[PDB]
Amino acid sequence: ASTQGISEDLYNRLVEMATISQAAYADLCNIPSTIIKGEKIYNAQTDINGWILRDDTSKEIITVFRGTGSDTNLQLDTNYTLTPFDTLPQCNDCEVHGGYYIGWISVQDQVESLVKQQASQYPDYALTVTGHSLGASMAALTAAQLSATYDNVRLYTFGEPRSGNQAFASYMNDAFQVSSPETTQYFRVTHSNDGIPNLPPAEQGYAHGGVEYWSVDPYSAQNTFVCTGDEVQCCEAQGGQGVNDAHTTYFGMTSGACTW
Ligand SMILES: *[C@@H]1O[C@H](CO)[C@@H](O[C@@H]2O[C@H](CO)[C@@H](O[C@@H]3O[C@H](CO)[C@@H](O)[C@H](O[C@H]4O[C@H](CO)[C@@H](O)[C@H](O)[C@@H]4O[C@H]4O[C@H](CO)[C@@H](O)[C@H](O)[C@@H]4O)[C@@H]3O)[C@H](O)[C@H]2NC(C)=O)[C@H](O)[C@H]1NC(C)=O
Repeated sequence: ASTQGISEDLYNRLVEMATISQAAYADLCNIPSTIIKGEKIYNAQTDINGWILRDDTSKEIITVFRGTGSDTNLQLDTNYTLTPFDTLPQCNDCEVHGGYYIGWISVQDQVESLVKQQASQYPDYALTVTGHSLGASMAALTAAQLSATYDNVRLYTFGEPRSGNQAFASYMNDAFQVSSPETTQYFRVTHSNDGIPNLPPAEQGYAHGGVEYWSVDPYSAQNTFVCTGDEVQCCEAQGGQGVNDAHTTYFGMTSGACTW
């Protein structure tokens, strides 16, 4: 099921997180002045790049992951082997994208250490996780893990692949109160005919979770649909193939462009 239009406040929030996600491809160029840039999350073997950030105006600790910026990352993006989410064994029968799992395990210890330190210094701040493309699925896996320790986790993804199986989607839907858009803490943002939310195919055992926020052109609050349930609709009905122009440009911002 679907409805058309979101609040300006929600729209501006999605745009803000899309900006951070797209700036992650260029050392967080031109992000708002209200954000303090913390430690760089990095592993050389997987070439996973991200940052922990803090916004004292919105009272959030933000973890952002860069999507693919190297052939090393591409090797992760294109590994569709499902694997048990063994870092979070309380996620029963949960399996995740095998490449993104390899990325996640390479940075888990650093991510968890940084979040723990910052949350201890700022205990009433929300914990927000975000990213685009590969970074979106890194954000999904990270948010799943964090949700088991912290009660105030929010996830904003852009052009997110199917990150795992239905068990994993269901775990995430429960953890992030996805059953109503009024309560959801998981905003799965899609754009027009972006091909990447169609991959890997559901036929290989993959599923999405979250409430889908489907941005149609010309982008605006009024032209963003809210898509709920597991019927084929919205981005996943458009037949987009792979990395197309819709994938690279969310709310008019192209990955790494730095013209915002
Ligand atoms: C795509 O993603 C998926 C999911 O993330 C990856 O699949 C996992 O891959 C790992 C690594 O191969 C695999 O782990 C093996 O499990 C076996 C048990 O079933 C182990 O026997 C095996 O041990 C060998 O490799 C380890 C190093 O990886 C060594 O520590 C160990 O000593 C063993 O070493 C022998 O074999 C290796 C490999 O032939 C050889 O190099 C050594 O010299 C020695 O002969 C692994 O631990 C998991 O089973 C996979 N999970 C699933 C669900 O399939 C996959 O690897 C990703 N693709 C890429 C390219 O990274």
